[PDB]
Amino acid sequence: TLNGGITDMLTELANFEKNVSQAIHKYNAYRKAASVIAKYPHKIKSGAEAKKLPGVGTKIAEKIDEFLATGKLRKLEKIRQDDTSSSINFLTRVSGIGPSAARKFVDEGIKTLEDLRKNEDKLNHHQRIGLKYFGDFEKRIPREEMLQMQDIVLNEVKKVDSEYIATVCGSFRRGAESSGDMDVLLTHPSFTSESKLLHQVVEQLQKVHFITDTLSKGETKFMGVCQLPSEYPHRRIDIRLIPKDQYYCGVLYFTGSDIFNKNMRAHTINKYTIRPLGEPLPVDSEKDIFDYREPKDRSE
DNA sequence: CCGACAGCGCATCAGC
DNA sequence: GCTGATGCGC
DNA sequence: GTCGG
Ligand SMILES: Nc1ncnc2c1ncn2[C@H]1C[C@H](O)[C@@H](COP(=O)(O)OP(=O)(O)OP(=O)(O)O)O1
Ligand SMILES: [Mg+2]
Ligand code: NA
Ligand code: NA
Repeated sequence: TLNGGITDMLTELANFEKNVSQAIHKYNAYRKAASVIAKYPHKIKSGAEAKKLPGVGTKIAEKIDEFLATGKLRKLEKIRQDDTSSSINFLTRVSGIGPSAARKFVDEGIKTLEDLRKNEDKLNHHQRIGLKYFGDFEKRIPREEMLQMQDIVLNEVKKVDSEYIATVCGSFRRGAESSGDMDVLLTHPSFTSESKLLHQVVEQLQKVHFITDTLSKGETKFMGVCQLPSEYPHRRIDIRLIPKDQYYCGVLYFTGSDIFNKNMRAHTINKYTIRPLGEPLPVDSEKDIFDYREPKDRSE
C-alpha cells in the first residue's frame, strides 16, 4: 500500500526472530513497528520520519533507509536463500511445531511437509493434526460459515443442558467478515469460582460429527478441529469453561480486539477479574466493567 | 546501562 | 510412580 | 529491538 513494502519487510524480519533466532521480544518489536507504520497515513520518505513513531527506533530507521534506497534489504535477501533458516521458518507454519521442534527437525534432515509425512513417528499428536490440516488451518473463515458453525454449537450445547451459557467471541463477535478460528466461552450456574461440564459439551459436538479432532483437552479448556457438514475446510475451534463470576470479564477479553484490550486495560483489568487499587468486583455483564462500546467498534 | 516486554492451560519432556 | 520445566498456542 | 527507569 503506502508503506506495504516496509511493513512486509518488518513482518518478515519478525518471523525470522521468532522462528529462527528464537527472540520473541524482537519479534514483537518488529510487529509493533509494522503495526504503527501500517496505521500511518503518509508515504514514508525516510527512516528519520518513521523514527518519530513509537516502536520505531534507530535500527529499524536504518533498515527503512536501505529499503527506500535499494528496494530491498541485504540481510533479508541472504536469509531467504538460506536453506536452514527458510526450512525452519516454514516448518513453524505447522500447528504444534514451534521454533524448537522446527530447528530439531531441520537438524536431522527433515525440512519439508513431505519429510514430515515419512517421519510421522517423530511427531506428537498435535503436530500430526497440524500436518493433516496444514492447508485448511491457513484458510480464513467467512462469516456465513461462522454463523452456521455458531448455529451448531449453540444448538448442541443447549441440548446437553439448557442451563449452559455459550458465547462465540473473537473477531466474529466484533462483526468481522472473516475469522481465523472459533473461540467459544462456556459457563454454568453450578460452576462458580473454585467450584465434567466441558467434557459433556465436547462429547456431544463429536457425536453430531462437528468436532473431528482433538489437539488438547482438559477440565477448563478444549482445543480441537471442527467441520461443517457438506467439502468444507476443517476449522480450529477452542472452547473454554469459565466460572460464572469471571464469565463476562472473559467475554470482554476474548472478544478483543488486541489493541482494544490494551487500551481498555490502561485506561487492573485482566481476562479473569477486575480489581481496585484488592478484591474482585462483582461483574454480571460487559456493561458493568465499562461503568467502573459495542463489539463492532472495539478495534482500539 | 539494563530489565521489561502477558500469562496461563495443556501435552510432554527432564529428572528424581 | 511423582514433581517441575519446557514447548506451544493463544 | 524499543522503551524507559
Ligand atoms: N496478545 C493478546 N493480548 C490481549 N488479548 C489477546 C491477545 N491475543 C489474543 N487476545 C484475545 C483478543 C482476541 O479477540 C481473542 C481471540 O484471540 P484472536 O482469536 O487472536 O482474536 P481474532 O479472533 O480477532 O483473530 P482472527 O480473526 O485472526 O482469529 O483473544
Ligand atoms: Mg479468534
Ligand atoms: Na521512535
Ligand atoms: Na507452529
